[PDB]
Amino acid sequence: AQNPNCNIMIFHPTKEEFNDFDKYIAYMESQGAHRAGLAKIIPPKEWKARETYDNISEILIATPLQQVASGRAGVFTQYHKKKKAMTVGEYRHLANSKKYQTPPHQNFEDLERKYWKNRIYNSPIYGADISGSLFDENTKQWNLGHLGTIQDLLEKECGVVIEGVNTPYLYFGMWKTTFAWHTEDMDLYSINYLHLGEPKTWYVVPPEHGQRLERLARELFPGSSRGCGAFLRHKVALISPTVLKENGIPFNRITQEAGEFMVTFPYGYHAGFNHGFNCAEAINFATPRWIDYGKMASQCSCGEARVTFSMDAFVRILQPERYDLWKRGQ
Ligand SMILES: Cn1nn[nH+]c1CC(=O)N[NH3+]
Ligand code: NI
Ligand code: NI
Ligand SMILES: [Zn+2]
Repeated sequence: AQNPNCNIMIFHPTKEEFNDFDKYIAYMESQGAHRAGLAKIIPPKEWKARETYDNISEILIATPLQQVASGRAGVFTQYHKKKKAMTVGEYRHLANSKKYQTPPHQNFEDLERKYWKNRIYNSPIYGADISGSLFDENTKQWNLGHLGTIQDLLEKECGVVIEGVNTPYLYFGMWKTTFAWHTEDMDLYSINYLHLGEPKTWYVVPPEHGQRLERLARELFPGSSRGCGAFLRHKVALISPTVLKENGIPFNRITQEAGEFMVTFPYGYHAGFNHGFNCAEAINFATPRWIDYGKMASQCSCGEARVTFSMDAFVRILQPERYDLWKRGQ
């Protein structure tokens, strides 16, 4: 078996290898990459996502979200408070202000220490789930707006045509903005490209051990667990690496820098934080190997995690017994 310790693998495709997206994901899996839950892909030196980022300041962030924490430093939840609209240029200036800017630090380890020590005491603002793309139309390789759609994958694999679409999203981050522990909707894959700015640190549990994280989360967030059998789908819970280690949860960590892709694999729980002002683009995707994960994916039906109407068909087709109850959630 490849990659038995479930380490995060890093890939360096050549420009020839970067032509066929699906073929390369399959190659990474052949080497055991999915066992970690997460992989890093560094693009060939000849590739570029777009010519410059000099003209992105007028993009609007319609609903910036202030991420307010409750709990303790290593075990906390966050809720999102809506703020007034601001442009990307306005947001950048805010992220760089004295109130929000990254503190002085020695290296990524020292900043990680400061994140986990002090996160709960601040409420950073972030731009999320902004439909759009910053890839140039003429970037032909690994353009996140041009990948096979999940609908088309389901049709190709299972024979039925369904409604829905699958487009990318933009994320604007600042120091301490946080992504809570979760898997993707329907336990899909994700791909994430860090366009511009400061890094993003990631934490990931191997898919084979996801239920260990779930069990710990039910112990650490008992009221939430009583409220919903799939509360992690609410995307509000954080557990620090120190608490994970104390509890024996297998995980790994890695820092993504601008110009790098990260791929999350089905049922790979992940969480993380931004080092400073940055912009990422992400989209969910499927492969044939996903179908079995989508059939088994847990669902939130308490109401709290509402999602894409594109997800309706996936539940309807892959999980017909659950459909009725889930549809009520939405
Ligand atoms: C969103 N996003 N963009 N880059 N990284 C992320 C975090 C994530 O949860 N991806 N699935
Ligand atoms: Ni396009
Ligand atoms: Ni994710
Ligand atoms: Zn729920």
